[PDB]
Amino acid sequence: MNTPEHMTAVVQRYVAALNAGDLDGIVALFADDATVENPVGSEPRSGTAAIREFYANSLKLPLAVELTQEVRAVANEAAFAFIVSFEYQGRKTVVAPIDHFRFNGAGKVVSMRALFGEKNIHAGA
Amino acid sequence: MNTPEHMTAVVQRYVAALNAGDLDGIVALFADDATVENPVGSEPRSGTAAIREFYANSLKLPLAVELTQEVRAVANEAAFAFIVSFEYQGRKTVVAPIDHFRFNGAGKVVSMRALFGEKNIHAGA
Ligand SMILES: C[C@]12CCc3c(ccc4cc(O)ccc34)[C@@H]1CCC2=O
Ligand SMILES: C[C@]12CCc3c(ccc4cc(O)ccc34)[C@@H]1CCC2=O
Repeated sequence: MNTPEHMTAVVQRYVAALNAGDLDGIVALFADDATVENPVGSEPRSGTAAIREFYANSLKLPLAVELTQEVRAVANEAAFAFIVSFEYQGRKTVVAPIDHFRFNGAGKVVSMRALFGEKNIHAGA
Repeated sequence: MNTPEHMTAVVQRYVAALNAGDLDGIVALFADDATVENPVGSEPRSGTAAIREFYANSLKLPLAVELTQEVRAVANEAAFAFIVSFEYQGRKTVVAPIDHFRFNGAGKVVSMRALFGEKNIHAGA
């Protein structure tokens, strides 16, 4: 069972774990055979081990992530808009993706797809 | 192939046709075999006929559609956040979905899914 509020709670927990750099808190939100496709059009990482290495490498740089709009949640699915900022040696970068989570009966995320492209990667001078 | 610029333009075309009541301008965006699942979870309308029939009814009440954020486009896929305002019995309603379009090689829309739930429906006048 996945009510709109549980799915929203998971998204917030997710954003908070990213900010915290809590690698195990992120992975604990995924099902054992869950898939991650980040960004869309890339070979999908399947399972806990692959999911974990993916985030371990992403967390190499401290992230600052923010939800920019209400979470859309319906029928075991949720989609949200957010921003991920991080500096890279004087270079501040802001990525603006839209993620899509698919949940399972247990309330764990079974699929994650992060949709962003060159046009969503911003970052200054 | 599908460039970000194209996919983004299709979305902007879509929102315009929708604002104008331009049914055929919308049906033209899809492929002969395209599918629509609006909302996510409901039975998906397949093919131009079913898609036409679906949009013909949705348009019964003149819509005021607006893009609330930048389009996310990458690898034959695009997702965008927006609002659909209208009235029905003196009451104003604002639906805030996040759409997901998948394009074919020809640049046409083969799949569309609308993700919004009770939480994204506001009487916000
Ligand atoms: C990988 C990344 C850091 C994390 C991250 C990115 C893009 C989309 C994401 C979506 C997520 O749900 C979680 C993390 C990211 C950035 C792409 C460029 C970069 O440095
Ligand atoms: C169906 C609808 C009119 C059209 C519409 C809605 C919601 C999401 C949409 C997403 C689209 O991409 C195109 C049209 C709609 C409204 C839900 C309530 C309503 O009257």
